[PDB]
Amino acid sequence: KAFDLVVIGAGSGGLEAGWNAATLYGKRVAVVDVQTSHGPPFYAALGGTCVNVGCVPKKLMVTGAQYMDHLRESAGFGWEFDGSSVKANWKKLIAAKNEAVLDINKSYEGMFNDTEGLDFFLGWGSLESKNVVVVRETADPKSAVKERLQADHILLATGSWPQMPAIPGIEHCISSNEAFYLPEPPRRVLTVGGGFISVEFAGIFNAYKPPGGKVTLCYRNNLILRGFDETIREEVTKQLTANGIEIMTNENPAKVSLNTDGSKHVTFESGKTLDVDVVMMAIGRIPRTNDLQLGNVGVKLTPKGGVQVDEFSRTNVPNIYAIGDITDRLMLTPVAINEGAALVDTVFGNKPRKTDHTRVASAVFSIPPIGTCGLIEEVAAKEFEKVAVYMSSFTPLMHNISGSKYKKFVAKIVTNHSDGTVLGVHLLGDGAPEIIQAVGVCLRLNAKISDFYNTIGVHPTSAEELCSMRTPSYYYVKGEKMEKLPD
Amino acid sequence: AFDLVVIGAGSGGLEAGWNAATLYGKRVAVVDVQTSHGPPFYAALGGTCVNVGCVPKKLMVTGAQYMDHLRESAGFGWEFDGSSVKANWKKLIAAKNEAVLDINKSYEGMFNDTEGLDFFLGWGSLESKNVVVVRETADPKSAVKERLQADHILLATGSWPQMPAIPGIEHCISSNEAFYLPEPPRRVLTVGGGFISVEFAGIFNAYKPPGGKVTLCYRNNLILRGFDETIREEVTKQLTANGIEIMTNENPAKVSLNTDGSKHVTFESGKTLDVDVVMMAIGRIPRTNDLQLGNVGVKLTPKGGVQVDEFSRTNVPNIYAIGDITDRLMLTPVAINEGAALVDTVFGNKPRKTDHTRVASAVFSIPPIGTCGLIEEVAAKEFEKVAVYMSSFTPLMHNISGSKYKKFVAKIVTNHSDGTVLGVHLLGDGAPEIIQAVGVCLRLNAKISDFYNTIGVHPTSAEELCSMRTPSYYYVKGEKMEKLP
Ligand SMILES: Cc1cc2nc3c(=O)[nH]c(=O)nc-3n(C[C@H](O)[C@H](O)[C@H](O)COP(=O)(O)OP(=O)(O)OC[C@H]3O[C@@H](n4cnc5c(N)ncnc54)[C@H](O)[C@@H]3O)c2cc1C
Ligand SMILES: Cc1cc2nc3c(=O)[nH]c(=O)nc-3n(C[C@H](O)[C@H](O)[C@H](O)COP(=O)(O)OP(=O)(O)OC[C@H]3O[C@@H](n4cnc5c(N)ncnc54)[C@H](O)[C@@H]3O)c2cc1C
Ligand SMILES: c1cc2c(ccn2C[C@@H]2CCCN2)cc1-c1ncc(C2(N3CCCC3)CCCCC2)s1
Ligand SMILES: c1cc2c(ccn2C[C@@H]2CCCN2)cc1-c1ncc(C2(N3CCCC3)CCCCC2)s1
Ligand SMILES: c1cc2c(ccn2C[C@@H]2CCCN2)cc1-c1ncc(C2(N3CCCC3)CCCCC2)s1
Ligand SMILES: c1cc2c(ccn2C[C@@H]2CCCN2)cc1-c1ncc(C2(N3CCCC3)CCCCC2)s1
Repeated sequence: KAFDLVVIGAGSGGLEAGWNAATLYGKRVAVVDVQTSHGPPFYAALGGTCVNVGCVPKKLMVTGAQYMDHLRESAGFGWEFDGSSVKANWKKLIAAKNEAVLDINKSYEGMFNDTEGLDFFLGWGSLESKNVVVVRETADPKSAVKERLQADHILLATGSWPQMPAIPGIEHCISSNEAFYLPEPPRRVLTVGGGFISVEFAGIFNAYKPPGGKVTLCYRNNLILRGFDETIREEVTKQLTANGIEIMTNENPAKVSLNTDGSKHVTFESGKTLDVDVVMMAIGRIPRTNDLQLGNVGVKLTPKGGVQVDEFSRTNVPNIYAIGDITDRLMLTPVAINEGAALVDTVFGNKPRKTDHTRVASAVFSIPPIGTCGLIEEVAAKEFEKVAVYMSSFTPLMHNISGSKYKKFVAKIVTNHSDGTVLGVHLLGDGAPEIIQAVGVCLRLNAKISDFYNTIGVHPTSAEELCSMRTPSYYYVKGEKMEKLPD
Repeated sequence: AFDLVVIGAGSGGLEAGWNAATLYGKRVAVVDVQTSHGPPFYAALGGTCVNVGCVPKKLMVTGAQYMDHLRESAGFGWEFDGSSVKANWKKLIAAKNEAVLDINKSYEGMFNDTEGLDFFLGWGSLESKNVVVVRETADPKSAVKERLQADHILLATGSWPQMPAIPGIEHCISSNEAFYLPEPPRRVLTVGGGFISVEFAGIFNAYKPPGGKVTLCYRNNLILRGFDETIREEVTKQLTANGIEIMTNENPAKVSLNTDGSKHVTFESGKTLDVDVVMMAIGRIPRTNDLQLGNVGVKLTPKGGVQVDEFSRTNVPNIYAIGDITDRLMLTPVAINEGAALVDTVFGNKPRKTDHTRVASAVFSIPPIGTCGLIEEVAAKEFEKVAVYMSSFTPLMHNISGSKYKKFVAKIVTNHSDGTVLGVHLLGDGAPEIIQAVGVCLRLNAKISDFYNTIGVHPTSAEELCSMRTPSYYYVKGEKMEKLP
């Protein structure tokens, strides 16, 4: 049992690395994971966090939640039906999501069965020595050895895990992992955190809650979605509120106790209280380092806690590499994929390649959604003497007719005003995740604002607003926001 | 005494007029036959796109998409009384009419509030090289209202539905009248394979009353000529899957009235069909007849467009033509771009010409199309080595929604000598929005490697464009083969 590559973690990065090494370069590859399909007790599984308890099921569930808006919005276009007959069956949503994820699990299991030199091992991987991965029955080092895999190269690709704050009654709370399997939709739920997971699940629960229900999102600071464009952070807050979600800023739970009926009594640091049926912690995700026994071989962590790597994903230990969320950088599936492919090209393909972590496009599947690529203006204004911001914002016509007039589309382009180079593009509104993909290609080509406004529009779309902005709306000069340039 | 007289207050004409008055302080007259949408002349102030084109058709396709949303919601756990469901066409048209009227009124205000920018109601024609006559009707013998003296004349009158010369053609409508049908037809035949026929087949399919049937006929073998061929076949299948009957290699030979007022269609093959509405959508032709072009000698192309050069100049010195009347790319953003460039050149001292290559466009079919640049059989004739990248897949949601037939198709066509992307063709939800920034990419001469070294946004349909690294097949000297020699 002597492999060219042993991958610990059969997820977005690990599977891309293993498949490429086996099929592009003829190498003998072992991949370790703890389950062959989604769900409790370990949640993630073959396919990784995105497939099993991440991007794939959450996108299905947001899609389900959007029908609340569609069914109401249809009336402005003449659709008539018994509005009081409308009900949402949560069990059906979960059951259908489970079937779709399981189809992917089954597909990947067929990939392993049929692909030469690509072998799957069920169990918990850890480092025994610099060239041996041990696979045990459980995450505990005292559990029994199942096999010892001799490895010329070892790839750490175990992902991240939900961070749970140490408050009394944390044990009465859940994370996103369990939210994917709730037996009933909560009539009242508190999602804790201001990041994409809290926001995305707020909108899911808001659509499936039974009558008399309320979704509350809380966030420790003043404005949700830190790191996103500030106009969009503010507009999403308004459009969430408009759809019935209570957003509770500058608040943070201090404890949770059980009510007589099994509901949860939340007390915030402020002294406020709230009764909910479910408390979902989504305050962050931390690199999954705890079970690998990295200290056995000396693999170093960063001051933040991710596995430390260079730009070629090398740890401090020769022939041990790390990619994806365990490196605690950009926690995105396509970045883990790109890193895995680059690693295998370099190590086995005599084709050195490194992942570019700038100008990466990403999305938030709030309702409506966010699509973004590159720098927000605050960040550009620190790196560039003259920054211009082009901004267009409006409720689309379709949504004046639908009756969802709160659904303002936002398009913003951030440039280095010295040569017009586009530094960032930020979008809020229907179709934004789809619009922004090719924008990432544009930024990788160093597009300037004039390449956008001299491209002929596609009409009628939201995307054509990106090609309709010729004149800055305002500027940052040496960090100072101002409407007109000096002089 | 006008710097510029514009005949046609549409997409191209209003952009030229506004820019000439507000950017360069010029004195501008703009003529159109109606101040607000609808019968009898359909187009009006704002043009075809505002009144009976892109804007109302997009609203109506959006309405039609609810038929799919209501049905697909069930797979995600939504229930409601299906027998209570009605698609109320009258409400749809009423909401659309008010949206269009709002824009009509906005442009009316533009004219009332902008100095140097003046509107004249009536029919414009060329009396002489420097005079536009405005009459009460399209009849050249109708009464004169105004005679506008013009340093420069802009022909921007658009295009008009083509109608075949068959007995009974008068009982057939065009897209113009479809926007104003008082009731949704139970049985409709749309005639033609182009985008308007396809888009309206989807609209009628959603709003038809019980017992209804939409039939689309096309005189040749495969609809949507000029679009990527993989997409033509697959959109045919997905229309069929949603209950539309596609009747290829058929063409109406005559139409008569049944005793209930419905239409009896006889095809050249001798087949017959009874329908409530026959909608002819076989083409749009440049709208030249009423302009009395023979007065001043403006030359036409063999196919009826006003001949222009790259700067939109006719053969008569201070007479120009933009938009659909030039019979090139009949798209609103192209007409807008031609108008703005023309004004920059004539009045701005910055010669600008419209680039008509690599223009992104869409079809709001259900499912929709997004396209930019060359299809592969055209590229194969201009380039010695062509690579075609192709991916088809089912979006995640349609493993749940009950609409398994909704395959997404992504195709990239390149010059295989240097990897330059010559065309991108998309079929599936999101495609019109995806393709806009693809147009920017092609203007930057993106190569295929620029797409596949860009990191995906996940999960989206658009990331498929960044996930194709190896040609599926090639054309070498115009010959299709799976592998290069
Ligand atoms: C709710 C949620 C939504 C998300 N939505 C998006 C989205 O829309 N878009 C996006 O790009 N990203 C999204 N992400 C992030 C994305 O899921 C991750 O960035 C991606 O999965 C990281 O891939 P990875 O290869 O680093 O590890 P993972 O994909 O997490 O795979 C790691 C694997 O390691 C296994 N494992 C762990 N410990 C061991 C061990 N000791 N031995 C063996 N196997 C082990 C786990 O079972 C798991 O299968 C989301 C994440 C979450 C939680
Ligand atoms: C059903 C349909 C759907 C369409 N959908 C799209 C789409 O989604 N996207 C897209 O980009 N394009 C679309 N188009 C095409 C778009 O409408 C045209 O390309 C665009 O309007 C052309 O602009 P123009 O300046 O050439 O003329 P138009 O906008 O057609 O304006 C011409 C104007 O001239 C007026 N007029 C005509 N003759 C005279 C005269 N003698 N005197 C005075 N006034 C006169 C007419 O009333 C009209 O208002 C669609 C067209 C149709 C018919
Ligand atoms: C599935 C199933 C597969 C095989 C091979 C055999 N069977 C089973 C067969 C299929 C038909 C009948 N039974 C391969 C697969 C793959 N799915 C995805 C794969 C990619 N990535 C690599 C890792 C996960 C992600 C690489 C290729 C591009 C897309 C992403 S490889
Ligand atoms: C299936 C499915 C695949 C992909 C890529 C994406 N999805 C989609 C699935 C859906 C969920 C997860 N991803 C690839 C496949 C393949 N099937 C067979 C393949 C091989 N040969 C190649 C020629 C025919 C035989 C390759 C060599 C080893 C096995 C045989 S590659
Ligand atoms: C288990 C196993 C599950 C699935 C779905 C699939 N598989 C098995 C998969 C597929 C084959 C092998 N792997 C879901 C579950 C659960 N859903 C809810 C669970 C409970 N709690 C609430 C959620 C967290 C824990 C409530 C219900 C009673 C038990 C505890 S356990
Ligand atoms: C409307 C209405 C307008 C005015 C001016 C006054 N009033 C009436 C007033 C305004 C406040 C209350 N009522 C202007 C307009 C215009 N609408 C669109 C115009 C643009 N394009 C040029 C024309 C064709 C389309 C101009 C360039 C930007 C893009 C759109 S100009």
